[PDB]
Amino acid sequence: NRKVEHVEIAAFENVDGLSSSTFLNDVILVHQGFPGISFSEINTKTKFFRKEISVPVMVTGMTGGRNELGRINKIIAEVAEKFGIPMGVGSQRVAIEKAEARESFAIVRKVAPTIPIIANLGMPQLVKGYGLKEFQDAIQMIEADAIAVHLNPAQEVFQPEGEPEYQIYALEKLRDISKELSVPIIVKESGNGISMETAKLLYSYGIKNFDTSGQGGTNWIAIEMIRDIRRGNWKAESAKNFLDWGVPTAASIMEVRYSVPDSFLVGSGGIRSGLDAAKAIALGADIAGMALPVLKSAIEGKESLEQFFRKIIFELKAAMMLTGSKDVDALKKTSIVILGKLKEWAEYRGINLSIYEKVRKR
Amino acid sequence: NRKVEHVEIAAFENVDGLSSSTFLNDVILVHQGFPGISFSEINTKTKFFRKEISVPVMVTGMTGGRNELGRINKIIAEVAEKFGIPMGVGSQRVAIEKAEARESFAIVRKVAPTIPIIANLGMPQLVKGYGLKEFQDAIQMIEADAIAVHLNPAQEVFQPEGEPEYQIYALEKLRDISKELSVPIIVKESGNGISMETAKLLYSYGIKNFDTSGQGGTNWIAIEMIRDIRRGNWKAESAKNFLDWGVPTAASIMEVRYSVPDSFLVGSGGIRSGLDAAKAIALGADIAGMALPVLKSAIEGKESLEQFFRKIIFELKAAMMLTGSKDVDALKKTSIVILGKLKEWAEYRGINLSIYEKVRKR
Amino acid sequence: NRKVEHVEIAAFENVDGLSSSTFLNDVILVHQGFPGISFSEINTKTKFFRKEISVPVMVTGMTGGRNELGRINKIIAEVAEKFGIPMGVGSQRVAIEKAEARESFAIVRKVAPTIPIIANLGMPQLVKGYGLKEFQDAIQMIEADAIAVHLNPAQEVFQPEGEPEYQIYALEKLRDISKELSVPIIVKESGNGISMETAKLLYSYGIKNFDTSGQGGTNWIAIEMIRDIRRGNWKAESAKNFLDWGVPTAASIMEVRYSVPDSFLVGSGGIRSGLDAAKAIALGADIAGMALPVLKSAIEGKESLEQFFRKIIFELKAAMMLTGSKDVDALKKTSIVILGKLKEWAEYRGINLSIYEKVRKR
Amino acid sequence: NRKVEHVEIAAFENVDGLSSSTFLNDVILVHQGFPGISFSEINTKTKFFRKEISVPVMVTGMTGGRNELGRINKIIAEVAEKFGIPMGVGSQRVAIEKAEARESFAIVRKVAPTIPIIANLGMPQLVKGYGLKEFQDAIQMIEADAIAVHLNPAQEVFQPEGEPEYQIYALEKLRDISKELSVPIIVKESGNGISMETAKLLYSYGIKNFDTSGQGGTNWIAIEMIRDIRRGNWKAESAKNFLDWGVPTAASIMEVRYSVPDSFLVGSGGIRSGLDAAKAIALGADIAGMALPVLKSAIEGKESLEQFFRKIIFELKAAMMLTGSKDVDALKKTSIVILGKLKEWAEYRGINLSIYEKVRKR
Ligand SMILES: C=C(CCOP(=O)(O)OP(=O)(O)O)[C@@H](CO)[C@@]12Nc3cc(C)c(C)cc3N(C[C@H](O)[C@H](O)[C@H](O)COP(=O)(O)O)C1=NC(=O)NC2=O
Ligand SMILES: C=C(CCOP(=O)(O)OP(=O)(O)O)[C@@H](CO)[C@@]12Nc3cc(C)c(C)cc3N(C[C@H](O)[C@H](O)[C@H](O)COP(=O)(O)O)C1=NC(=O)NC2=O
Ligand SMILES: C=C(CCOP(=O)(O)OP(=O)(O)O)[C@@H](CO)[C@@]12Nc3cc(C)c(C)cc3N(C[C@H](O)[C@H](O)[C@H](O)COP(=O)(O)O)C1=NC(=O)NC2=O
Ligand SMILES: C=C(CCOP(=O)(O)OP(=O)(O)O)[C@@H](CO)[C@@]12Nc3cc(C)c(C)cc3N(C[C@H](O)[C@H](O)[C@H](O)COP(=O)(O)O)C1=NC(=O)NC2=O
Ligand SMILES: [Mg+2]
Ligand SMILES: [Mg+2]
Ligand SMILES: [Mg+2]
Ligand SMILES: [Mg+2]
Repeated sequence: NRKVEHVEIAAFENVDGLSSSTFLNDVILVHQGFPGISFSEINTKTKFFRKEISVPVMVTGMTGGRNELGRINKIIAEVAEKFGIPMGVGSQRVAIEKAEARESFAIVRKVAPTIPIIANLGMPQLVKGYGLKEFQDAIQMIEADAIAVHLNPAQEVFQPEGEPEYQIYALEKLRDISKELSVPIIVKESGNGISMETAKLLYSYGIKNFDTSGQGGTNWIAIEMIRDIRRGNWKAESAKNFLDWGVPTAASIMEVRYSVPDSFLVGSGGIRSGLDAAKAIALGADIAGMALPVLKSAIEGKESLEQFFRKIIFELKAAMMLTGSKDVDALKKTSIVILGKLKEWAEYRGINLSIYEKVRKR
Repeated sequence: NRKVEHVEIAAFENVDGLSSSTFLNDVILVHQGFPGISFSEINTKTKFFRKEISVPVMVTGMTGGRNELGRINKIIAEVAEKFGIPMGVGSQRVAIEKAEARESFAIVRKVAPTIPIIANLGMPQLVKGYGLKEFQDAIQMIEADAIAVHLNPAQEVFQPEGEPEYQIYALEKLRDISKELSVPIIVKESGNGISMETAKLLYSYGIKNFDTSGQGGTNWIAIEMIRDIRRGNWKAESAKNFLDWGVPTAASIMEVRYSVPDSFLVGSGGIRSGLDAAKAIALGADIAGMALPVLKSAIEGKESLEQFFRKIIFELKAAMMLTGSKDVDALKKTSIVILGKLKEWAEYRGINLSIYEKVRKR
Repeated sequence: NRKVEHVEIAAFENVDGLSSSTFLNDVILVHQGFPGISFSEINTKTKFFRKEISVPVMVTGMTGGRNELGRINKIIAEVAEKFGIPMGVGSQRVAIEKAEARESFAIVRKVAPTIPIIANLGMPQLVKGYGLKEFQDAIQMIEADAIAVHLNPAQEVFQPEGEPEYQIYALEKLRDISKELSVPIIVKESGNGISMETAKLLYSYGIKNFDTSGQGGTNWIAIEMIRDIRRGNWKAESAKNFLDWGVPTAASIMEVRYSVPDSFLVGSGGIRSGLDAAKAIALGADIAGMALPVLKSAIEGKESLEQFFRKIIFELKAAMMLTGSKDVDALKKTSIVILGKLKEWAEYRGINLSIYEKVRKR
Repeated sequence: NRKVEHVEIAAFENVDGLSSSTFLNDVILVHQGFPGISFSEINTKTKFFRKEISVPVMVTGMTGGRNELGRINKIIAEVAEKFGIPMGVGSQRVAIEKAEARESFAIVRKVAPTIPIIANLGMPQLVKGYGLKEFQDAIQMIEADAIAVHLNPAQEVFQPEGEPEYQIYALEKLRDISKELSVPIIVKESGNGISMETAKLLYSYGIKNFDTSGQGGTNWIAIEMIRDIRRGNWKAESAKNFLDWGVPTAASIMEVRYSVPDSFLVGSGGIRSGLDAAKAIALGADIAGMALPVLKSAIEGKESLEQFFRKIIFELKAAMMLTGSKDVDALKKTSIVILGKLKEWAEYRGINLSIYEKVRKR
């Protein structure tokens, strides 16, 4: 089973940042030796649609569809609830198809009654016949506060089974569906990043909420490579040539914030510390997303995951403290330096740095 | 025999990218998380002079002149025919001189009756007396659809036997010949690349078709170095100092497309994957060329070469799919980023990046 | 005891430049093959407030607070006096609180009657009740010629005990204090550097004297990381994520000189040779500071520390000789080159290099 | 004896390029696949003051002063005469002071009656009482066609014995002397390079002929470091800190040619192949100088040195052939690329690349 195999390869093989980069090493937060605040007044609260959350971080969707997967969703959800952190579940297709797969998603809401919970379906489902009703069912199954629709064409190109399909018709349908839905749609990538062209196209169809999921964290091309190697599939060697395919997370954050200045933006793909999260937010994200390190702690257990979030939160407040940022808003506006390849990326892409400074700050 | 030794050194020694670079690591194709197409509608067909080809890739000229060499030409040709891929043969000098060497070229047309076949003579033959008749004989011997005239002065400088000769008279003669020939001439390098000054000089004599053959692939200075080492020739240590001599393929593509915007352009030299080929094309080439990796697979056998092309084609379509490029024309216009040394090369050479963008996409 | 532990970790663990950089490798002094002077006329004297000092180098504050610490202060003070070099003592808070800790500071003046001596208290003390009287007591204890107020929020974030406090009220108080004090105030960092924003805020409260204490020297985040590891404190792994936090010394010198052109500036944090000292001054510092390498020599003994200063002074004169700088003033105006990351830092931070050149030369 | 030790350290210890760089890796000669010439027509002749020389390369001054040194001067001189190559002798101070040292210089003219021979005294001699008469004696001793006056302040700073003296009076005297001398003066560095400031100051005193001697070849600071280590002298560690002190040869060539456009320029310091020599000349030098590798071959024997010059000349013609440069003039004008640190050096130093292109081409 593909869902089990995915979790096992992500958690126990070497695919985190494999031959790829976030370009976050190119972003420096300027240290403020006179912060102007004290540690105890640092306020980490922010908005997440109609709800308030305790920390500008979310867990992005990963799993569900059978009981061992549901027990990972349970650990993640009950810890996220405790910490006031939003949580996306993984793809719900399996539970649209099979009633026994429902509980492994529903459990999330039982144990996390108050945080934002975000449903999940894949864009390809929209050209294979999914419509309003499947979306409402994904949403109602966990009383979702939003639904994420994922883009994973890279993964689909290199996986043994099948071929990606991304006709514009899917966007027409998406646009129709968003007018009848009572919760917002977020469009997220899954390891390879969102460019300006893709963010503007999505915007022209009514999409305002993005999750970057850039290269440099979980490498889904590497994951499929490993599944190909395991079955002696021919594609393995081709996947290896594409290991560094994608938009780096930090470049993707800049590209979505610049091309759609009023977007609500999750910066994710390789966020591994509260310092990475602070960088993502100062660059222009509204919140930082994480998947893989949450998975690996959850598999270790509830208390491991509690420790993990304590660490992320401390690191984030440390960066806020050391930049003079009393709250999330001030963090979005703090002083940064951009160097090296990220800077060359932006310049070639016509990202005028002065208008960038202005846009990331309002 | 030099032809045999050449093939043996290229195939079995360490001379592929030896101390050299294509600069293709400096070209990035911008990933499109919503491609807007489906994998099965990707069309790879393109024009090659008066014929249509199935994939925008060619095999560039390598060998011929005796029976063991002819059997390599046979394998390559019958596989290229099967895949709808054009094929250049190696230098036909030896078959102009000796009737017995003819069959080792002619076999290409016997087993490949439909694809473009490209004949081959060296530029120095033009100052050693070759004229119209030798060109017509090269062409007729394989019913060629075109003839390539090669520039290899770097190789000639370091080889033990003789000295390069490139007087302008050769171009006058080339110019005369091209008005009496019923097929087009392509001018190609052989490892060291074509600059703007050389492309403009060639153009001023009526040459419109170029094949970059840049540094970063097969290193012909290294091949000669090794021939020198083998014979204890003094020049070996001098060849070693020139290992990184030449214009990197990526820079050569930019230089030719910029200095001659209506050229028909083969991007070649170090093309090892369908992703290299995609980059070569997006940069400004009309098609990608390959020699060495085709040689090494052909030596292994028919089925090894068939598998090799399946892999190149898949990698190419993967890059087209992940950039939203439904056909070769879309690929020539797709978004890219250029960074690092390639970017510094272009700036010092006066290649205004904005006018470059415009020129590479019409 | 924290003071003892600090000295032992700084002196005997690996924390000097740990994962951090001064960016001084990006500063090059232009060699002058015809210096225009002779070695023996080189004059290293310069002003330090109302006194004249023999060398434009100071020892910045480190220790004090018990007898073994006082014996280190004594060695450093008596050598500094012999060389005509100013000396800052470490934080005097402990001697405000406990009369027995006083002698370990006062010994500095007994043994060094003429050189400038610089008192020390931490900025957080100002929001914890310290004011005029404690400042006058720190000064009188050693008949100080100045008092340094230190910023160490990074160190405080990562240390096991407590939390940093840097409300603006501290600056209000500092500003009132400075009007009743009879010696100047210097504000220094302690390993993480001073930015333009912090220098400007400090300036707007009447502070004119700065000591950069940039990253790339003693890494106080690493020191607290090590104290955390030793106690099995959870923060250790978070400290490790921040090892390269802060403004590099060279960038901090540029930022302070640019944002406050008339400041009196100590360039410190990783000054390890007379060449680093020459670099700091040519970049815009008025004098170079050192802490750690003086400590390590002092622990070895009086004669070890004498040899250390002889080496620093020789290296500084060598750099003056090789740039044609007859005095400290000529050195501040000598030709330099700025390359690589320091150059990209300055550009992103809006430090126009031409106005920089003008400002650092006046 | 210092002369013997210097030769032994340079020839047999690791001091060539030690921790230093020429920046010539940053200069690329553009390859021309159609050279437009043939190898046998390449002409390497050029002027050297009033004489003609066969190759635009010289041996810069090294040794003399006793019989074993004289025998090295004899091998180098007789080979240079055979090849049509100018030769500078090392410092003649010892032969001004002691009549027995004379023959070890004079032998150069006996064995090389036609090529330019360049006499040698140090700049500090001019403030130590040398004047016209000592200059005429240096010149007459070998019937010199020119005299080189060397700048070696870096070497003097770090050597155990003494101190450097470069008062302006030396230039006043030099300026007087050049008006009574019947041959030209060349001012050369010796490992640390010539800047714009130094070139302009020299020029204002009537100096028109320069030899860059930049960092990246023989490292005179390292040589003195090694002499210090051997005697347990304290300066050793200080010398180690200055190993990368100086203007890289490539940068010095650009600085002298830009700041003094009509100068006659020897580009030297780390020239190790005829490709380095071609780079030096294309950058703006009129000729390339070499010292160290000539010494090492001469110590091996007459036939070793003859083979060395054959290698250098072949490499130089190869680079001329591969750039379409039929003569030394065309080479000075051929297409280049400048990248990386050399490019950043030039930009910070105000060397406008477009006016540079113009100036190096006349
Ligand atoms: C398996 C998935 C469903 C689609 O595949 P399919 O089998 O076709 O599905 P159907 O047929 O059932 O429709 C993935 C999609 O890649 C997915 N599951 C899932 C598994 C694991 C185990 C980890 C680790 C990450 C994902 N991520 C990306 C994750 O949310 C992050 O954006 C990236 O990992 C980057 O963040 P870091 O670097 O890790 O911090 C998921 N993203 C999705 O939106 N939905 C998911 O379910
Ligand atoms: C022998 C040749 C020319 C004549 O030499 P000579 O003995 O004086 O001949 P005469 O005229 O005197 O009879 C070579 C090129 O030197 C040549 N054969 C030849 C063999 C091998 C075995 C490989 C490997 C590649 C060449 N290539 C370059 C190839 O087409 C590609 O451009 C480059 O290899 C770059 O692409 P990659 O990086 O590899 O993907 C050929 N190019 C040609 O134009 N002509 C040829 O016949
Ligand atoms: C560690 C300290 C104690 C802080 O106070 P606390 O523990 O809260 O105690 P209370 O306030 O409660 O009393 C610091 C204060 O930051 C400090 N002591 C002190 C000890 C050691 C042993 C070395 C090595 C460096 C400091 N430095 C930085 C030094 O002056 C240099 O700026 C930097 O080291 C950078 O320069 P290099 O790279 O090394 O050349 C000092 N700086 C201060 O201004 N005062 C000090 O006392
Ligand atoms: C010892 C010297 C004289 C001054 O010393 P001193 O004891 O004060 O003398 P007095 O007091 O008696 O006057 C040197 C100067 O370093 C010198 N001898 C000398 C020896 C050898 C053994 C090598 C190797 C190089 C020199 N070169 C540098 C050479 O010409 C090149 O510029 C550099 O080597 C750079 O080019 P590459 O990288 O090698 O290709 C010479 N330069 C001079 O102008 N004159 C010399 O005599
Ligand atoms: Mg799928
Ligand atoms: Mg040939
Ligand atoms: Mg404290
Ligand atoms: Mg001398």
